[PDB]
Order: sequence, then C-alpha cells, then structure tokens
Amino acid sequence: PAFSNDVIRKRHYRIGLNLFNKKPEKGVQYLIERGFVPDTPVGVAHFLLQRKGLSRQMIGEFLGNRQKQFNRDVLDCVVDEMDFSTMELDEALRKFQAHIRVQGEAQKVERLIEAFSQRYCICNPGVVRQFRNPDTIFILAFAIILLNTDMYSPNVKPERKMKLEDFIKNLRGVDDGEDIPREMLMGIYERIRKRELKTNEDHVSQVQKVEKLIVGGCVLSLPHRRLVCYCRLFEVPDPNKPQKLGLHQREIFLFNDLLVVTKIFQKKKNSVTYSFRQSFSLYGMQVLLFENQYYPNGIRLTSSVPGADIKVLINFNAPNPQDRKKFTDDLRESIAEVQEMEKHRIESELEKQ
Repeated sequence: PAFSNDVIRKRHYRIGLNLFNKKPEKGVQYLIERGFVPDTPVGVAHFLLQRKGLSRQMIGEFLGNRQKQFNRDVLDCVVDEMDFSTMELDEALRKFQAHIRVQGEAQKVERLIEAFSQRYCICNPGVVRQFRNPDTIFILAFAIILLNTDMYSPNVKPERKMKLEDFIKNLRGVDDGEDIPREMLMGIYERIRKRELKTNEDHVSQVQKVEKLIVGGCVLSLPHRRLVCYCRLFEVPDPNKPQKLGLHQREIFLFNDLLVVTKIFQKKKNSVTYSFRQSFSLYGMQVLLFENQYYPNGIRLTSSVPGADIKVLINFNAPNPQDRKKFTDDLRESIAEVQEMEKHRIESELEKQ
C-alpha cells in the first residue's frame, strides 16, 4: 500500500528535490529513505530522466561522479536507455545532451563523455570506418561540446567565435598524428551551425526567464530555486490610512525560498519588464491577514525571528479575496518548506562527527 499524497507528503518530496539540487548524493538518499524512489540504480536512473524539479546541472554532477559505485551504475542504466545506432557522433550527442547537460566540473564532464562515447561505440559496430586510435572518439566528442558552447555563447563575441577552418585546424593531427577526415568535421560543424545542442528545460530555465525581465533581482537562478507563484498585489505603506484602489501596484514573484517584489518598468504591446524593489528570505517570516475600513484583502508580512523582536516587513492589499487566499496559502507552505530545510541543514552537526 502506497502513502497518500497529502500536503506534508508532497512537502517532503519537494524537500528531497531541494536537497538533490544542492547536494545530489544527499537528495537521492533522502528520496530513497522516504520511499519516493526505489533503492536500485535503474529506479534512480528512470527517476532522474523523467521527474520534474531536478536541475539538469545537478543531474550531470550526480551522474558524472566516478567515485561511487552507485552513481556509476545509475549512469550505466541511463545510457543503456539511449539508442545511438546509425547516426553521426554529433547527432548522438544531441540526444544525450537533451537530457543531460554536459557542462560543469572537468572531471564530471570527462566521465559523462566517457560513458556517452562507450555507448555510441556499442551502438555502432556496423561503422567499418575507424580512427587509428580508438580513443579519438572521446576527443572529437569533447570538441563537439566545446564548439557548440563557443558558437552559441553570449560571452564570446561573433568575430572571435570559432569558424569552420578554426574548428578543423584545432583538431590537426589528433588521431595518432593524422587528422580526422575533413568531410566528417565539415558535416559536424554545419549541423551544429544549423541547430544548437540544447538541453531540455528545467525549473532553472523558468527562473532565468524571469531574471532577464528584471532590472536591478537579476541573479536568482540558483540550481535549487523554483518559481512558485506570480501575483499582482498593491503595496500599503500605512494600513491605517486610505489610498486609491490601483495605487502602488506590485508584481510579486514567489520562489520556493525567496519573495521578490517588483514594479512594472516598461509595458509594450505584450512584453513587459520589471524594476527590482526588494526581496525577503522566507526563514522566520510570518503571514498575517487583515481587513479594516480601508482594505478588505490586507496582507502583512513580519520577520518574527530572533535577535531583536517582531518586525514588520511589508503590507499589501490583494485585488480580491481569492487572490489573497491563494497567495498566502502558497507563501505559508513555502515558509514551512524552508523551515524544514533549515532543520535539515542543521545536520552539519553530524559532519562534526
């Protein structure tokens, strides 16, 4: 019999994902101990490839760890689900990169390229053409990753990006003194030029979209951060004084561990940009609902943490009672999630044996 899907059970599933997105080995252990994923390599492999809320960066960091038997067994199950038969190396890399971001720490990238290349070779025994050194496959696979990053980097300016002859020249003599066939490198370059090797989006992609629309607020897309709710509220400087109904309009972005307050900067036909005003940590935050003669859907946020005493952070009035309920319910839940995360992070007492 399975455990029902209540609010607390869903919260600890999210806690498991949060822990994975900060320290992958801890998150996997947490999800296994709670019964959310079987304690097998195949179970974790299918979990990592199918479940939302997992950072593509952190999936790569877990799978790229060659120092633990479990992680290596999971990566074996991962690549064994992929078919690279009768396709070119870059075409197989495109399929691999769609699920796993092949970027990060060098030792993790090497391990990911190693398992990829080994699977590509087992999938293509019918290709009678071979390099003089079999290890040349690993080199070309690296070169494809680096070209894709170079060609579609917003940090390398166009005039200095790698051109066709630059890609070819850099690989000169790499196959035991001789070069890889020119026609092969030309075909790889052209296919990459036509379509960037993109990884499937995750929750971090959503935060990056919001980030670019906010002008400082601009750097929010940490691997564990997830957008929960976008809500329009009206700021209330003084709840004991009236104000016009549409005044102090704010566009609020609630994340799983952070509350961001903005105001519209520019509104065109459809596009919109925002000006960052302030952000608040959810730890020790309390949510109060109020109503008086001036505001029927009031919200008051306080910082009931230690140090000093209770402090008022900000007041709002929602446009209607349903918006206040939905926003405050999600904020309260995220606050509860963070407090459990802080209790778990206090585990570092375990680290100090």
